[PDB]
Amino acid sequence: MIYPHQYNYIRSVILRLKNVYKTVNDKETVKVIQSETYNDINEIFGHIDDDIEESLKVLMNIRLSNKEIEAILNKFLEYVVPFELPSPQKLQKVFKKVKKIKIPQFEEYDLKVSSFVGWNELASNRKYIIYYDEKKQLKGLYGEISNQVVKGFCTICNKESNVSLFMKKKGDYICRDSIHCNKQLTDINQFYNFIDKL
RNA sequence: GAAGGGCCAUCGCUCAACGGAUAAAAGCUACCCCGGGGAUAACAGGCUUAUCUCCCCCAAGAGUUCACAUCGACGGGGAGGU
Ligand SMILES: [Mg+2]
Ligand SMILES: [Mg+2]
Ligand SMILES: [Mg+2]
Ligand SMILES: [Mg+2]
Ligand SMILES: [Mg+2]
Ligand SMILES: [Mg+2]
Ligand SMILES: [Zn+2]
Repeated sequence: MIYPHQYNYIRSVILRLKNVYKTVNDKETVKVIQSETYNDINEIFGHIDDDIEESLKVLMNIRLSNKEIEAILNKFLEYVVPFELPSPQKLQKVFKKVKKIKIPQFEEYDLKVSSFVGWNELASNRKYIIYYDEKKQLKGLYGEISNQVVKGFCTICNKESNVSLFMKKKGDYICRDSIHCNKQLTDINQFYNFIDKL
């Protein structure tokens, strides 16, 4: 079992390796990336199954294919555990102030790749985000979200993309989609740092 | 004669549930009872469709480039009657 952010990190290194094959014309430079990618996967899993080894083998080969990548990603995805959505009665305890709070249905894959879950009402222009801390107690935050979206560096994912200003007076632009933000996010601590910044 | 009445004048009410039932009044019933009501609720039907489910319009964008492979922000229009 691996964290969502870890999987995103694995995905990124795999994409890098494919990009390296695409761009780099030197095998030796490629080899260093191949080893680094291998090391990164070895960092993720203390013990690697034969399927992971097969995936590594496919990754190691210079002639990587996007279908092969997707298959490797699917195998890695299986290891990942989806984010647990709270019970509505539990959620009501999380958000007592909020009345008739509604969570949009999340795809299982989305939950698997999402370190945290967040949704915006839009009608009230308020975004509600739920996450499990290091203590593993679910923490819900409700804050105003700007309707306007403009490209900007986002603290939550630590990436530059189209973002919506979030208010909860310091103002920070955050990605409109939390799932998109999660996909961009590579470390759960980085999201925690954003929460600490709040 | 007086006592006590009448007439005139005036005083005493958050009688505020303010045309004030008495000077004087709160609750429980799954131990319940009678007379009634579909004039009125709980089930199902009917109407309705906010909500809900589903389908669309525009296409900012994402997708190496490339809106429309796939996905689709902000908005807009419906259908169904679970
Ligand atoms: Mg009266
Ligand atoms: Mg009376
Ligand atoms: Mg009777
Ligand atoms: Mg009737
Ligand atoms: Mg009937
Ligand atoms: Mg339609
Ligand atoms: Zn973000």
